[PDB]
Amino acid sequence: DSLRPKLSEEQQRIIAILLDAHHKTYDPTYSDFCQFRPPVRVNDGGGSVTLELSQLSMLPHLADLVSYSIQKVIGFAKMIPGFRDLTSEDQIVLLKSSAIEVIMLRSNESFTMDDMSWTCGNQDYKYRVSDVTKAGHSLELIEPLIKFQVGLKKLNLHEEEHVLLMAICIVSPDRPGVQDAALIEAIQDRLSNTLQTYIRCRHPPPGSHLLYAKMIQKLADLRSLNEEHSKQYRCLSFQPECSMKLTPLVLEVFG
Ligand SMILES: C=C1/C(=C\C=C2/CCC[C@]3(C)[C@@H]([C@H](C)CCCC(C)(C)O)CC[C@@H]23)C[C@@H](O)[C@H](OCCCC#N)[C@@H]1O
Repeated sequence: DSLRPKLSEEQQRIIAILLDAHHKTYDPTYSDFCQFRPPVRVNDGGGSVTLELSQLSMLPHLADLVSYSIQKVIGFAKMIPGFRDLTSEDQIVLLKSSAIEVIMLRSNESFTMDDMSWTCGNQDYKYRVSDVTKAGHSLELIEPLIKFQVGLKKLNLHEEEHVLLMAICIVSPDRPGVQDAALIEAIQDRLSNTLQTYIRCRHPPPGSHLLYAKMIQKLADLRSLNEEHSKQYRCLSFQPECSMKLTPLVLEVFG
């Protein structure tokens, strides 16, 4: 039965805009990483919550990484068809609430199953579980995060599906504090319809009209990661002098 409408003119334009937005906002050569505060990796095979919190050795580097990435996500979001129709208030509510989620999704591009790390072109910029603990996070966030990255990789998304997924994440009508939920939902539906249509015309075999449900379940998983991150960030923020180690944008988004 399984009908396969072709992508409309407009849906094809939405995909090209999203791909363009992504390519303008994600440098796959990682060439800006030398501009961040440098990574420092203290000795911590233990690897000791007391010590991690005392030093927070990887925090200035990873806060700079995330802060830069939030800036990129803002730029990506402004190019999503319809985002600019939203009030400024709703734009910002959507950005602040999705930031960490979009970062976790876009990080999949540097994540490698070779060794279960985020590898950004060189061993100074390879991030492992241990480097995240050295920024003051705990295994209750990191291990589910890695499971998420693996499950995502194993979907083998086309770049089209990947950018649609990021856009769908940002334009979510159920975020706390949004005012025009209906408009946001309309924007999201246009994107969701484009993704469903895409998978059905363009993603082979296909028996896997399972993929759209799989993608949606990733969005649910990201919600869980987002709350756990928020809880841990709050604990991190109790560490004296933590704020120095962050950035103004990070502080505003998560504080
Ligand atoms: C951030 C990205 C990358 C990796 C992402 C990682 C690996 C390290 C640990 C990180 C940061 C997790 C912790 C829990 C966040 C903690 C945040 C605070 C401390 C504020 O609580 C969440 C995502 C994780 C590299 C890369 O894929 C992109 O990098 C720059 C853009 C790439 C290009 N071009 C992407 O945006």
